[PDB]
Amino acid sequence: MSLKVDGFTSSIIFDVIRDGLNDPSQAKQKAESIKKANAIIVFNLKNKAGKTESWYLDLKNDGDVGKGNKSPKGDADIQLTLSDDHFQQLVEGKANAQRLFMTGKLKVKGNVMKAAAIEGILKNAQNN
Amino acid sequence: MSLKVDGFTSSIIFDVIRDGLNDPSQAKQKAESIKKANAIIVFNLKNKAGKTESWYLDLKNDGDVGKGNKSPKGDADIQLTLSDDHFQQLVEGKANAQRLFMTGKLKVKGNVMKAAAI
Repeated sequence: MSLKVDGFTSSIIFDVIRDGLNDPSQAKQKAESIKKANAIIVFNLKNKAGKTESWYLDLKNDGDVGKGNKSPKGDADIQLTLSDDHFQQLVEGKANAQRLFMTGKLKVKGNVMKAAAIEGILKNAQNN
Repeated sequence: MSLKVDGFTSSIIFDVIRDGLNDPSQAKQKAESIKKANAIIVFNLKNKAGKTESWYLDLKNDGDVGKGNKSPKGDADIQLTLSDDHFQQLVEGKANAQRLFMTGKLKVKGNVMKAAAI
């Protein structure tokens, strides 16, 4: 879709990530991020209105970003649940995923060692 | 036991790993990392102040993380020595383990036999 959603200020970030990942001129890093991450990662964002919106970052099959809590090409390997404000802090680099986890701000389903690597995964994903 | 130690910026990952491994809602994630990894791994971290701290990751018995260079159920199978900065890079996804290895930044002592699966 156009991945931005009302009520989730950080959600424009998924539009940027999709564009950078899908850029035909980045075929190499896409293939490199798929071989390193080797996971479907779902983000369940929670806003200060009480709502839940989800997005998926398929870095195990062909390299897709989209709306929803399930990739159409598989089921999630990792689920990250956190507030819209904390996700935006994490992308801006003013919050650390491992500290967010330890203080109860980020919940993780699946392999925690790939969640720990999320902001590394997020850089090399769309880094044009 | 908060396993992180002052002076080792990366060591929070041992708290992260313990919580994620011991999470009761992840009984099956736990059960597979014990079933495939099938080793006790010790991390010997070195900081730029010259100190050494170690942690163990028992992933072949029931799956515990703790402080020190010796696991209480059976003892260490493979030992990894690296700096605090490089380990933090490795954990955060900004460095590759086998390239830390081929450049001498990461040292591997012990059994290749357990080491291959991690």
